[PDB]
Amino acid sequence: TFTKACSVDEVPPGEALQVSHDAQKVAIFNVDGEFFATQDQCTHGEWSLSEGGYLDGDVVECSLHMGKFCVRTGKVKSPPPCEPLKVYPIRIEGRDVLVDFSRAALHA
Ligand SMILES: OC[C@H]1O[C@H](O[C@H]2O[C@H](CO)[C@@H](O)[C@H](O)[C@H]2O)[C@H](O)[C@@H](O)[C@@H]1O
Ligand code: FES
Repeated sequence: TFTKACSVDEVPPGEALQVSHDAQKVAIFNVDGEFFATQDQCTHGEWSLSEGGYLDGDVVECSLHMGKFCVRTGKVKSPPPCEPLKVYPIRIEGRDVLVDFSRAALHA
């Protein structure tokens, strides 16, 4: 199941939005007009990447320790995080950005 998360126009390029499904929080990033979904919480600590992060192209920085992650793959790009982000498949259906919330994957 792909689930309605947000509208294409709700997240302009270079920006992030937090979405909720059941008990999980997911960050939606618009990289160059394409949408990517990762876990919202940084893996290194209790800090939100959509609300406390900064998006630099396809790379999100966590403001607490300046850890960095690729939003496309979840891959750690800069320390101190040890573990990559969960990433979730994305479908665009017209205006809708859809996330498959049950289908989290990990790079490693
Ligand atoms: O408030 C209940 C609804 O919450 C979500 O939808 C809101 O937030 C989205 C992303 O920020 C917006 O696209 C949407 O227009 C808002 O209504 C949730 O997706 C819905 O299923 C809930 O009914
Ligand atoms: S909490 Fe995100 S880098 Fe430490």
